[PDB]
Amino acid sequence: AKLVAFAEAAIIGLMV
Amino acid sequence: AKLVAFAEAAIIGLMV
Amino acid sequence: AKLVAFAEAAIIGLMV
Repeated sequence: AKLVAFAEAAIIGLMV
Repeated sequence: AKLVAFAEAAIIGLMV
Repeated sequence: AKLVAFAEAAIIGLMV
C-alpha cells in the first residue's frame, strides 16, 4: 500500500 | 530526490 | 498538514 505522512504534535502515517 | 513510500510489514522508500 | 520527503546527504521533510 502507498504510505502518506501527516503532521497533526504527532506524525500520522496512513495507508492506501 | 523525492522519497515515495510504500508499506508491504516492511516499509520501503524509493527515490524519484 | 501532509508531509513530503526528500533525500538531499540528509533527508528533509517539508509540510504542505
